[PDB]
Amino acid sequence: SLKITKIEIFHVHTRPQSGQRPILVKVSTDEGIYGLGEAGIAYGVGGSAAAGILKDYAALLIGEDPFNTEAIWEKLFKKTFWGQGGGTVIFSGISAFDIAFWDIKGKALNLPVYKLLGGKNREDLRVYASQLQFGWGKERKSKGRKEEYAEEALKAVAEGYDAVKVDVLAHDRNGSREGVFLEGPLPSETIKIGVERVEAIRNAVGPDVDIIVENHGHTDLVSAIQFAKAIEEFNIFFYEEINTPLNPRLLKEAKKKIDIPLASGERIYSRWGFLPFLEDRSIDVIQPDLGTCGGFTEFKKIADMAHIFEVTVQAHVAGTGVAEAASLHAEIAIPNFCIHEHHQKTLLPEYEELCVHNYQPVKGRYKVPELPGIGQDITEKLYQISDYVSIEA
Amino acid sequence: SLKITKIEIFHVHTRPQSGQRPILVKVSTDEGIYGLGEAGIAYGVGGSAAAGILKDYAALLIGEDPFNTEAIWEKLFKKTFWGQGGGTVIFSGISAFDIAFWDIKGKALNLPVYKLLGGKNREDLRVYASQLQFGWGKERKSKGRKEEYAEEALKAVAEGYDAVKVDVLAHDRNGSREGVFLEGPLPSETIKIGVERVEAIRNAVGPDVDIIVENHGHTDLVSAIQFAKAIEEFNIFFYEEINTPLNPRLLKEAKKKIDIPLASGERIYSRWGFLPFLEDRSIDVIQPDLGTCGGFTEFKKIADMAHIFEVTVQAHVAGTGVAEAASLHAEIAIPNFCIHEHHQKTLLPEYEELCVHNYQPVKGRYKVPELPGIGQDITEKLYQISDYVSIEA
Amino acid sequence: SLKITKIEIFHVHTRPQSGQRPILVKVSTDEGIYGLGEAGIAYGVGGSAAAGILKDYAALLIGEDPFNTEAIWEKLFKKTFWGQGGGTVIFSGISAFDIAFWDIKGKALNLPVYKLLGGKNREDLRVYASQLQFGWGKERKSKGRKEEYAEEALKAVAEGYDAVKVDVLAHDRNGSREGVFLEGPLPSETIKIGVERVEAIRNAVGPDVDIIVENHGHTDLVSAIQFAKAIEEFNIFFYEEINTPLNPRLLKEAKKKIDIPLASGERIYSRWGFLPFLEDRSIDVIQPDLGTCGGFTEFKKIADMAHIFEVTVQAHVAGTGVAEAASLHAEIAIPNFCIHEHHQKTLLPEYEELCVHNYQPVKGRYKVPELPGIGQDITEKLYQISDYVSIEA
Amino acid sequence: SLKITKIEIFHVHTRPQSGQRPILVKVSTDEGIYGLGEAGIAYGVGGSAAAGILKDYAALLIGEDPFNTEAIWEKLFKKTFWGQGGGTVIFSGISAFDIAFWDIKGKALNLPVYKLLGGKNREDLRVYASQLQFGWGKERKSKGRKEEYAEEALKAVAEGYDAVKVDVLAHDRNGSREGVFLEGPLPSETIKIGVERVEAIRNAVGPDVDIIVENHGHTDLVSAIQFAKAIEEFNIFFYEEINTPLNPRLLKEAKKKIDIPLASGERIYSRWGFLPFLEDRSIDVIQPDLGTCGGFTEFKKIADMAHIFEVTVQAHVAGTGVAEAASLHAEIAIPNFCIHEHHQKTLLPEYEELCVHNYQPVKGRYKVPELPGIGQDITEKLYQISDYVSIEA
Amino acid sequence: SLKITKIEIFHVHTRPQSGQRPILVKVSTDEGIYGLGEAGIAYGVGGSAAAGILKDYAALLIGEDPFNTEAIWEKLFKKTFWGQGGGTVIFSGISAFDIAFWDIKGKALNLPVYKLLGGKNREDLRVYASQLQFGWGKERKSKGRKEEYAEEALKAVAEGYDAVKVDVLAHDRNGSREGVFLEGPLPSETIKIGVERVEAIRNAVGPDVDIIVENHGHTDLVSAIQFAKAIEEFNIFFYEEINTPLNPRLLKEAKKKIDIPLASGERIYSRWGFLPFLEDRSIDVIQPDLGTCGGFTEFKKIADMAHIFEVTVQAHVAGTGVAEAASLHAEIAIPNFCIHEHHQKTLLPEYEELCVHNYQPVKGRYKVPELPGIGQDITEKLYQISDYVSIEA
Ligand SMILES: [Cl-]
Ligand SMILES: [Cl-]
Ligand SMILES: [Cl-]
Ligand SMILES: [Mg+2]
Ligand SMILES: [Mg+2]
Ligand SMILES: [Mg+2]
Ligand SMILES: [Mg+2]
Ligand SMILES: [Mg+2]
Repeated sequence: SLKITKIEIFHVHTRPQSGQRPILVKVSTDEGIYGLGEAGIAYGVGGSAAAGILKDYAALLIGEDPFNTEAIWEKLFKKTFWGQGGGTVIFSGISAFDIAFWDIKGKALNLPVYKLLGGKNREDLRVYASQLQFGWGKERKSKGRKEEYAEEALKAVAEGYDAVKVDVLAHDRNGSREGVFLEGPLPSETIKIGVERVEAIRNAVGPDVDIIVENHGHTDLVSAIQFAKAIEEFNIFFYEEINTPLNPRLLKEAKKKIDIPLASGERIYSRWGFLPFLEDRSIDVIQPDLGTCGGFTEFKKIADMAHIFEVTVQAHVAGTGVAEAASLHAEIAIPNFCIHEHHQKTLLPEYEELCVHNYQPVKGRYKVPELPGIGQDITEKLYQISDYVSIEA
Repeated sequence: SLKITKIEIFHVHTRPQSGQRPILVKVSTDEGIYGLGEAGIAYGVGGSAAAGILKDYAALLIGEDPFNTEAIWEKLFKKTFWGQGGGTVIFSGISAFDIAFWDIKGKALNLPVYKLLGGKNREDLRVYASQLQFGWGKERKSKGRKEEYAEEALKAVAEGYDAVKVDVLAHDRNGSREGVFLEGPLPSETIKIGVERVEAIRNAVGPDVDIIVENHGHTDLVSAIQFAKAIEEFNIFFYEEINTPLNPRLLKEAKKKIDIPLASGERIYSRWGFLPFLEDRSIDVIQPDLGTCGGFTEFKKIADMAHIFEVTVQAHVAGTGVAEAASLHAEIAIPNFCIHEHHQKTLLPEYEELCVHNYQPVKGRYKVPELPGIGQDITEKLYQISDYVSIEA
Repeated sequence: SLKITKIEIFHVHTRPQSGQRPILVKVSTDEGIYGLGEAGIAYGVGGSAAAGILKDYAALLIGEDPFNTEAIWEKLFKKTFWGQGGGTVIFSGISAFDIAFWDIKGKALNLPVYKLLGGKNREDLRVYASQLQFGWGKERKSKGRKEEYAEEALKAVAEGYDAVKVDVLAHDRNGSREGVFLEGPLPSETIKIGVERVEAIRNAVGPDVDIIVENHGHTDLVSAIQFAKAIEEFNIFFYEEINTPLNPRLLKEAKKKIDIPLASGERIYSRWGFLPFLEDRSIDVIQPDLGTCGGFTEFKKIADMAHIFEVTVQAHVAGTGVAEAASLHAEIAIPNFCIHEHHQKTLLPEYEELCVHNYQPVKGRYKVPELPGIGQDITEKLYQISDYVSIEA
Repeated sequence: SLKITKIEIFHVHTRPQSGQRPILVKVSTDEGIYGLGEAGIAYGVGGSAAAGILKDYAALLIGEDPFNTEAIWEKLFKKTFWGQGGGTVIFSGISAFDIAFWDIKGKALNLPVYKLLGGKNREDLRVYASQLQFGWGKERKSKGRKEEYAEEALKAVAEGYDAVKVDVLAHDRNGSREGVFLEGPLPSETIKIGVERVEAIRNAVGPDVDIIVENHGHTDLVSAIQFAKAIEEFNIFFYEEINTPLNPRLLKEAKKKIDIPLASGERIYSRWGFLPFLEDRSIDVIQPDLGTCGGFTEFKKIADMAHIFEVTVQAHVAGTGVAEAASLHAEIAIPNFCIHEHHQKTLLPEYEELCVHNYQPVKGRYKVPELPGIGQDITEKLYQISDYVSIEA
Repeated sequence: SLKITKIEIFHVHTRPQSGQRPILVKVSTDEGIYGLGEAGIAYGVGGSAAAGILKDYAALLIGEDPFNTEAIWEKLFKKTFWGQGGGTVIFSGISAFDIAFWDIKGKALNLPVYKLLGGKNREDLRVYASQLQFGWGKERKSKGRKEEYAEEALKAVAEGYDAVKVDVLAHDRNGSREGVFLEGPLPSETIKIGVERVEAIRNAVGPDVDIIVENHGHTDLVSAIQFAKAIEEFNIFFYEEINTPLNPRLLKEAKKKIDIPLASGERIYSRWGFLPFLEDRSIDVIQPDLGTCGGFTEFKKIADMAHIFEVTVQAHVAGTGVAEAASLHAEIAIPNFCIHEHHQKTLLPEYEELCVHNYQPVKGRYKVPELPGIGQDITEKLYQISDYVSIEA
């Protein structure tokens, strides 16, 4: 019965500490039910392109029935022209709408989204404390000294996390990115900086806390192999984004010389994006972002394909409470779940103020929301602190 | 929440003129909502195994929540031991229950199942008239002379079908399977018999009615290629089950020498079954059966994977109205739908008396049921004409 | 030395006949020299995303030296985060700025851009008349009857073109896209519509006018193969965008069964996008758009790589005179040039009014502009008929 | 001129300690000779399906000559329809009948089955003590403490076994499966539990007793590789069922990382099942079960193919004395035999009461039974403690 | 407007200490602007062939516009016949002229060549001291005793280099090449010679000076693997020219059993030469020589292709100041630069006297020349100490 009547797009003004700008969409229907979604380009450079694609796709969606998520997905894929060429922004547009549609379906049926995605596969979700190099962390500040890495890890363990993730190569010993270059064979001292940080954490947290190493795509396969050799002895849980994902075969080549499990996904989009990595079996833990991979509809398809290849899933989660709530539904509903990412940015007040619920882990575990829909909404403030665009018929 | 309280399995007694024995399952819950499913082993030899697998799986399912379709599928896959070895019977067990679970979800939410599978991708479904060699099709009788093949095709066209399917190799000119053997290089006269039948049909129906050729796995790659060469000139729509699917690479070898699109699926099960054929891109139209491929849950995963490879889908449909109703929901909910199989057996009173609703095409088109759930139920007669097993707490 | 002081972005208001919205960028320097570029998303759905990416990238570019095209390209690729994930909009942003930078270089050195790209490889360029199905063509109007396809081809041949391109599958016999669906095996009547149009064209123009068939990615590999079989007898020059380019291996599968040379590239971006197609040798003529592939800098890299594989190049050209002027420099400067696309849209006044020079073929031949830079500028009107964004300094 | 006149199927009632339900078949002939076979689904979930398949196949077998084992195998493969789709239950049905037919042949000719399979290749068979985690003896009790694993190993060594097999991951330190999950990257403590058990056993038994590690398909590629790293220092003889065998390429991927010889077979069926593993050379020791792989006929074909690839064989043995007696014939008759699997579960009263003869190793060595046929029979008790089905003529 | 009017070729007489004979080309135009280039065959046996190819190519070049570098490259490739067969001498001829043409372009536009190649990617270039085994300084002398290898490394470190390259296998302990044979499995004593030299250098320079090992193609894959095993513990930066490059697959085989990054390129020419190594991903650092790979034009294409594969570039540099000056422009203008080779020969007076500027690193860093053109010229002496050939209209 439902028809989309209004689409509102919020390109949120710069968040002071992080410098980031989340992009949210509110999709309203004739019956007054609305849904929230998020485009997963809150950080880096390109958020205005996400706000733009959402505006353009909106014209094709007014009048549509939000229950028709398969047909709408395929329409944005096949009828936009650019859908068939793919891309970060193209897929973020499809994703944000898809999330909002599933939010609507949940509300329309009086059920949490995970009940519409195939139910629960576990009672709760293991969580890791993500991006310790920026502090754990209501004050965001990049860390340079090895004792600071250990300290931030200890703060997370004190809160009950039994896993942490850290980028140990990005910053020099002053905590600056300035002059740090990580492609090709690395100097001994750069390797030493990474190793001393991993070692300081491992010593501090002991053997029963897992450590994930994040390279942020700053390395390439040559430097990634070199660094893995140096940190292997520390029992690394997995090794994330070790190069550029645009020539997929290179990760298979990296894996030939790296024994640590490999992870990637935040810059790989749709079934088509993940396919070559699965064919190569070069990724052990995939990390699709609901807000870029294609939404709930596509995340499920990616995870389901990945299961055939004995690959597990950790959703990439790095924006507002809309993104984070949504991720919990997607992860609880798949059998092949690894671990949940809990980003340090969620601990900053600039992010906390955006949503009505601040879902936080308890003793390092997350439970899925049990409200109808995704279980999240934006605050009334949002209109006033965003570039705002409204589309109707 | 919702819990399974009772499971009833009906291994239906021999259907007089088809010789078949459908296997249905009724899953009851603590809220009085029940679901119907079907195991796709109604013909050939093995129905009692399907009845037996359902009985064994039932022990694991009493007390479960039918909304947890993902977890239950994974439990039957991973906790039975044999799930991980796979197979016709193993997957038919998972399938029949999965269908009944989705029926339950639809009834619980007062929605047709297609609304829970992602909505409609089209307003109706193109249908073909299947298995003309048995007559179209109120009486089942094998055809021998080429004019009989033309006549049955015309009977279909008169009902408004614009596509037909025929097995032209299975029967000799007297309509007998006796002494017919179709592996290895074929006699000229066997080629001639097949060609004369396709030719008679094509001449009768004209260019605008599609002709699908069914080999029923009676051929192997050698005889399949030899026959394809002889019938290519007749514009064959696709060419189904041309060999044994147990060594998948053989179909890739077949495709090297066959220009006609290839179809298969009724004897290929789960994502894991279809994977090699997709990797080889050797099937143009996959034909999973809901009742053997793993139910709605797995059908969707198969179809969604197939989409990546520009492969389209026609559900294999060859049992009761429970199977047929369920297939309509699965097909309308996918973007990459090809055509729907309407089997001649449904036209027989043996089968019609099993189910409450008799869904039939109108002018060669099917519409999905709009009732809650799959839109089908079993008649009162079923308890009296089945081997009946009931499992409770 | 040279520093970028200002960036202006023009998202041009809807063009009436075509419904399109070009996106232009003007980059100004501290020496008063400015350059023009264009993002190649003027048609389909997503122009606002291109406007948005240009705005976001502009922040990284103020103060940069436009001669540093390599470092700026790598910066936008490696320092934006999303650069390394790729995509239509991501690469369109890099492309538009890159074109403007080369325009600046040419003006600064008082040379046409081709002199900075390695000089002329030929004195002029062979051209085809592109998109006959919309009319050749100061009035845009989709054609339905086969005689109309012949008529439009003759109009082109009368202007001295010895090659034409037509999409013969997209429209029904009424000139309408409504209800036309071209994935999976095709009905005989759809094949007949396509065939009769190719045939009518070939009969009208004779043997010495080449015919390119454009599928616009509406087909998939199955329908593409079926159609190629039907038209091969008409000596098709090449066969463009026959499926979705997101799973590259599928084009290799298509080539196995298609004798006609294959073309693609308007929805493939960067060296990374073309690589798998070259690895498979599945494309005979690549068609990168300067405004999406990565600009002059990357177009050259794509073409140079393609040469190793005995692949030739026709730039995809389908926007304003900025895009068209730019493409002439890129094409004259490469050894492996095939033919130049001259789009019917350039014939419409809504496009004519946007630029200072209206470069048009003479006797089916293009000459490269000989003015400083790309040899093109926007009109004063542009500010008044665009969504306008200015970024300083 | 033997003709099958009667087939009796015994689905044995729950065995109290093991929880298992063996499935036996007795095939009688016109001349009074009968044969015994067993379907290898006695454990896990699915035994009723094996009972059902045997009932269905039985109809095709009345009147056949038991000497025509090749034709009968091919008939059940090719004329049942589901034969060509394969599977655990499908092949278990073929298997059990085949074993009974060879039993008949041996009785008819006054020869043990090994004489009809090509004779002895050795005078006796090396044996390992299997499944120490449930105790070495005939009280079934799952072990949790590392000392208990060593104690059980020493009990076997005391009986003269020079090889043991243990699953060291399945149980927590209290001996429970509850909450144990072994897919994806494993916690350090789970690794430690496995290691401490292997190390306890190694230290106890010394260097000249071999240790096989059984993962029971509870792990996947990722966890299997991780665990192999931790135990490789202990000289593991081979490493069994390390993942799910349904995507065979994954075992090749595992072997890239894992230096310990790999074994699998109990969930892989027929020549067709083993083929991809042999093509990849990913299994060093294959473990087909006579009662699921296709019987003596197919076991021989599998073992003979495996010999080409320098792969050796250990029959999977885990049901009644029928299965155990049969396995000894199959193994002594092949050149490429590795080792025989033994449990003492065999000589529980619940299992020992089923069969006339109790074949047991002596000082870690087995002799093949030297009686006509397989050298085994069922007791009179069986009729009374089984679901009994009889099919006649 | 420019036309080539005169070509002069200087095959320089034997340089006393090195024994080498550089080959230089001076290309003059009607406007009086001239350009200098160099063929990269100054050492080994074949320089007279380089002089001869330049003489032959010169005939095709009189009257050409040196701005037409793409067309001229393609003309020498496609119109000489032997261009399409390839080769050291064939490509050296194209190379030397290409360098001279770019020199002319820079001069004609008052800009350094790097400004015409896409600008700077960095402000300076890291340098290594190359070929320590011949002495680091003004007197060339082959080293035999391990202490001498350390001594030479220390002399480099004292001048501010943080990287060195050495061939440790070429010479026996008395500093002789005679009787040294390095193909096939090596004697222990030869391994010990190489090891003791690497160890002496590592001990002398510490961890923060990188060590490159040069095999000069004297080894093959067997000895290369053997030696890598022995030196892996010394943290070798990369491992250069480890076999013969004429069967490219062999380097892929070597990489399977070598963990040190591999380098090659001075005996690999054009995009076509590097292609198979990139396809195999067997080279981590490519080392094309501007004077053999095809000049600036082709170096850029090689480096750009290499970038797709996460391969970095160090120009091979080993003749006069013409070659070295040219190399700095090529390297600063690419994003994927590794390190610059600074050859000990440049420290000899025989080489210094050939060119007007002696560009030398400062504290181990190079800056690109900023003069117009390549920033280098020959002395007027050169006519008198060369075999001189002049070609005019
Ligand atoms: Cl994009
Ligand atoms: Cl089965
Ligand atoms: Cl040569
Ligand atoms: Mg990350
Ligand atoms: Mg069929
Ligand atoms: Mg096009
Ligand atoms: Mg086992
Ligand atoms: Mg060298």
